[PDB]
Amino acid sequence: QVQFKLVLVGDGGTGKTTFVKRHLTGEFEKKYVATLGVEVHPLVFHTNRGPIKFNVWDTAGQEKFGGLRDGYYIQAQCAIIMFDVTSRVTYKNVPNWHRDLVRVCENIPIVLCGNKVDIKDRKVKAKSIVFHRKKNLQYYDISAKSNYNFEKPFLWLARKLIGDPNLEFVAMPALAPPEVVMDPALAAQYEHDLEVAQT
Ligand SMILES: Nc1nc2c(ncn2[C@@H]2O[C@H](COP(=O)(O)OP(=O)(O)O)[C@@H](O)[C@H]2O)c(=O)[nH]1
Ligand SMILES: [Mg+2]
Repeated sequence: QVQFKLVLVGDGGTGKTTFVKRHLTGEFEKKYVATLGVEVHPLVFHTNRGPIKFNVWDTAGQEKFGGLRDGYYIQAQCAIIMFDVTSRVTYKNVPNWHRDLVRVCENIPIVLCGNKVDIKDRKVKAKSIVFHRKKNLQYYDISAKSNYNFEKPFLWLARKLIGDPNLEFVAMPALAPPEVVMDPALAAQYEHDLEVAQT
């Protein structure tokens, strides 16, 4: 089976667990790891070159005691660093999560995700999101609760992991029905703000 360990890191409360739980089978088939304080979610996606499985390591909350232990990271093949777009301090900590990540795994492909963009009073805007630009990463706005851009980080990762740019997902995974509707107005504005920042 084509399988990658994906570690999901970032400040406590950014919505890392809410995000991974959108993938319904991934939540139903998760495996708790005694030693490590971790739940590992098998997120399978179906691409035009066959199935791929992201084994997502979600923390049990230990990041809310200080940077989790070293074994959580080892043998990761890819990563998502999350922050919260309504809390600047979580954005300020990205370089730290990245430092730890690169300290234990080297140059694994890494997607940066700004979460909770369904929330109207957004604090960390496209213009201020520059970290991915310097450290060679991919950035996406997401809203875990509305499934907004859910597939994007995993499509970009699959593209990088497999070595292929035209790779598509042939079918969407079954996702938790949205708990908020992502405001189409807000989506358009954000997409416009990103395109502008990027030029
Ligand atoms: N509005 C909004 N709230 C969210 C989103 N994702 C998570 N949350 C809320 O943020 C809080 C922290 O979520 P959690 O998944 O436990 O974060 P973690 O500590 O990084 O695992 C919870 O109250 C979630 O309901 C989102 O996309 N939008
Ligand atoms: Mg969590």
